Amino acid sequence: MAVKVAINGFGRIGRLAFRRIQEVEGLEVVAVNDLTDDDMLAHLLKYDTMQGRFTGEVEVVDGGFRVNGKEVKSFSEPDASKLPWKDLNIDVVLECTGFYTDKDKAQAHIEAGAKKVLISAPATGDLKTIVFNTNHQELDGSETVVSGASCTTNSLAPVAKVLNDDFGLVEGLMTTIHAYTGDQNTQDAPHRKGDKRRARAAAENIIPNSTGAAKAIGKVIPEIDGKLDGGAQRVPVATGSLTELTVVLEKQDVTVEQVNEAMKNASNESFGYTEDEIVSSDVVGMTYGSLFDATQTRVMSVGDRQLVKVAAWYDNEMSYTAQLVRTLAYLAELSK
Amino acid sequence: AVKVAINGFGRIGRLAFRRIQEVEGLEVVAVNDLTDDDMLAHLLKYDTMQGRFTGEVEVVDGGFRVNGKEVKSFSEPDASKLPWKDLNIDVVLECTGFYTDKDKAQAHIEAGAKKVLISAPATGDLKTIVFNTNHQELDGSETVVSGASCTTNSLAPVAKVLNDDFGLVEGLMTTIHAYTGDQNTQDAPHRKGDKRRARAAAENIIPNSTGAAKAIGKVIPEIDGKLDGGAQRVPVATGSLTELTVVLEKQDVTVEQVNEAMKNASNESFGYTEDEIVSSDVVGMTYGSLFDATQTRVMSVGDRQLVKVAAWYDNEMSYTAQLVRTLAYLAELS
Ligand SMILES: NC(=O)c1ccc[n+]([C@@H]2O[C@H](COP(=O)([O-])OP(=O)(O)OC[C@H]3O[C@@H](n4cnc5c(N)ncnc54)[C@H](O)[C@@H]3O)[C@@H](O)[C@H]2O)c1
Ligand SMILES: NC(=O)c1ccc[n+]([C@@H]2O[C@H](COP(=O)([O-])OP(=O)(O)OC[C@H]3O[C@@H](n4cnc5c(N)ncnc54)[C@H](O)[C@@H]3O)[C@@H](O)[C@H]2O)c1
Repeated sequence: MAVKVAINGFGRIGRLAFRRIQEVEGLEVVAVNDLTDDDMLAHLLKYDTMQGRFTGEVEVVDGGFRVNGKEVKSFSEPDASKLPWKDLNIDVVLECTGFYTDKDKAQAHIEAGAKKVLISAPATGDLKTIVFNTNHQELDGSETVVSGASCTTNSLAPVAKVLNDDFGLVEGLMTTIHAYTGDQNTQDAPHRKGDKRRARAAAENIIPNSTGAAKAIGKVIPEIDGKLDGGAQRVPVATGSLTELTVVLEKQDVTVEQVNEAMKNASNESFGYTEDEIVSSDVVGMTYGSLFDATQTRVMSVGDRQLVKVAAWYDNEMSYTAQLVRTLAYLAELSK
Repeated sequence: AVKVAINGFGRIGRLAFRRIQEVEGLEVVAVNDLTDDDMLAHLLKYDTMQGRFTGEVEVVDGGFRVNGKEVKSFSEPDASKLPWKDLNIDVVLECTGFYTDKDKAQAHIEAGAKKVLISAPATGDLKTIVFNTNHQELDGSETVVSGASCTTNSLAPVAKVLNDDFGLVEGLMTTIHAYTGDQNTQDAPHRKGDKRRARAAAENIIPNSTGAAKAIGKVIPEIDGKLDGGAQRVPVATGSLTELTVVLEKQDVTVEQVNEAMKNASNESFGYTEDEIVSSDVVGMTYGSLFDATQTRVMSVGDRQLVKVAAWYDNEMSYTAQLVRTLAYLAELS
């Protein structure tokens, strides 16, 4: 009956993927895997610094833990191949560890016994990369492994599409003012990936860092492949981010009114429209994958030449999770 | 020595006092704010971001004493009622934020002082000065002057190199900027009705308007109307970054062309770095702007290109160094 989901890596996205699936019919989290015991998991689910107390009742039992009456088998196998997926009849695995961001790598879940895997990040290898309500239609059924893209890709894609579909994108650069993440250091320290900037203190700094989101957009919107590039500035807020896209268009004499009105026509559950003057903390916990802020739309014109600047908010945590669970639930209902 | 009185002993005003303590022929003789001397001495001694001031300070009669030199303290909202003639003030450093206009600032002149330098952008017919970019514009005849903003001082040199070497066509700007005293600590009604600055400064990415890029023709007249853009207020107490996305005239442009052209125009005001630095690495730097060469990025789709560069700046000290730099030159023309 219900689709059996296992969340591998019960961290920020795993825990939020969990909170989201409670209120989704025919989608059930039966298993959860991490590198810690049930006691820490139950607690980190109950309490969230940025997102707030879990609405239901998390209670810890033998093996796993019970949420609102139902039990969830918890594990701590670092080797995904060794997890009891076939025994549990797992239909889909939410790969949220950040260590299986490759088609061949994530195959360990399929080797373990899962039918499908969805990775909560951009992934190397031959697979579809799915931003929901932008290209979830390219999913047909045959898929064993799928990438849920990055948070920034989910914020960028729907604005990137409206821009090219309606105006004809010549080229563009993107910079995202981003909240800090787990991969960053609390203090000045040697970094695991050798990055000298993620090495720096996340909460006391403006930190530049590279992101694929812009350069990798061709995987999601093939028609604009290799028209966007750019990176990120990482700033001291614990969640919530903003994408800024500066573009050159084919249509001349483009006005500010046009750009905003075109975004409002393209608004769904995934791509929001706001004319209110909000800040990063106002989007904390929002379920829009991308929220177009109409007040930040700017157009430079020196004669018959234009530059078009736009901005979209995204709670890199919840915003992305909402999209991932959407992408997940769709992929699952595509199996019969 | 040139007699200087500081109006607005704030973040710019107090750091300006530290900056002048090492400029010979320039002596701070008076200071005016809205608080008592017991407080004025304490905030000089102690800085949160910048650090314990190196001289020694004492509270005295009618002022306070720094390294033996005595500074006169005053507290007059109406800058009109200040004894600038009594003290023979040559230049008033205006750092309150309330006299950011030519007709407004002509109060220090009425008071008795000869000149005024505004620590901010100012309305009215007056020269806006970024040091080492157009301070030569000042011939000495000026009665009131503007030292521009922090972002204008970060932008100006980067922009001049871009136009002069490759030809500026048009461009846009984002400045990831440190939060400032005009912002609120908690979500509260704003003095000027700004719904975004009305918000808790230290816990938000707050987008805000800025005239740094828009009014750049005031400093670089050849490129007027070509730049525009905004700011992003983020929870760092000091340190900021200007992001410029420009279209250029020259074709087939390489990143390595841009960096080399920027290393060539480097000086006391305009630094050049290839180290992968962050916000805090510029706290207290005396460069008005520091060009980060790691951040130069160039987009090319066929024959059409988009060039992006980023410049670091301590909005407090980078600006102050530039402001005091401008003060000395404006002073030696007397
Ligand atoms: N945090 C965000 O805003 C954001 C947004 C979108 C996508 N992502 C992506 O999601 C993934 C996870 O992100 P996060 O922020 O949740 O990080 P996180 O550190 O909170 O999550 C890592 C979790 O996985 C666990 N883990 C690590 N190795 C494991 C192993 N091999 N086996 C089982 N568990 C393991 C860790 O203990 C931790 O609980 C990354 O790929 C990241 O890029 C993050
Ligand atoms: N802080 C920055 O990074 C920055 C950078 C460049 C320029 N500026 C400009 O400098 C000016 C001051 O900035 P700040 O950050 O130092 O602000 P601040 O609040 O620290 O300084 C204001 C100071 O002026 C005093 N003051 C206010 N009204 C007064 C009155 N009329 N008479 C005498 N004193 C008065 C206040 O008590 C306070 O000490 C502003 O124009 C600002 O835009 C600020």
